Amino acid sequence: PMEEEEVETFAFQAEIAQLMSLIINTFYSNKEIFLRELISNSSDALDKIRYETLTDPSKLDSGKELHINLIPNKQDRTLTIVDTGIGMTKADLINNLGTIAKSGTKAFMEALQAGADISMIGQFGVGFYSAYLVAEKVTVITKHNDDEQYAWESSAGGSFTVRTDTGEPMGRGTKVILHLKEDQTEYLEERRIKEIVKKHSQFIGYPITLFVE
Ligand SMILES: COc1cc(O)c(C(=O)N2Cc3ccccc3C2)cc1C(C)C
Repeated sequence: PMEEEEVETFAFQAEIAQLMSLIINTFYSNKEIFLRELISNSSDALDKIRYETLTDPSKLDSGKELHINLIPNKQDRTLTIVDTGIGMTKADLINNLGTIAKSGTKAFMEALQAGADISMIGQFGVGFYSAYLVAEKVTVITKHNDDEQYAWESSAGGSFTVRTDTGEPMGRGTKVILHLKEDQTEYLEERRIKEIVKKHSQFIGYPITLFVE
């Protein structure tokens, strides 16, 4: 048979759609904090599975290794983050990545117009959107125990898609692929990735491996 795959198209909650616009169509220095934000979500999802793990070891039969991979590809112009954390069910994605309103959205947008540092993004509960400071498209692949694997993808423009993922399986965790803008290729550079990591991510308690082409 010719392949047939299922897709669902969603609208970003109105206010999150505003934030994303602000984020993309405005200039901010200190963009490197996007990598700090990624690594912290990865680290939080890793905490989660490890906590569940204390009580139910079979929770790890989908993966015993707790770590975070970094993978820049200049050919594709992608920076990919990979962790072996808790993962996301379908609901988690939909409710966490765009559909549902965030308490922090209105305040953060205001704080930015008042001249606040883009770096505050995380504090206001919307740090995942820091990805659009450097990326024109973002793909999120995730696998949670007792559920299937999903792909979530957006180029912003107020919309996003979700689909049961047929691609390469990950046992468990989330993978985030950032398709960098052209002015932001500096984040595909090994030297700059190590510099950002060593500066902003030294509190992280899981090994970070950087794969270098
Ligand atoms: C790198 O971006 C991510 C990495 C992730 O592992 C995760 C993730 O799967 N989780 C689950 C979880 C559970 C408790 C607390 C936080 C989180 C985030 C998410 C992202 C971003 C796409 C938000």
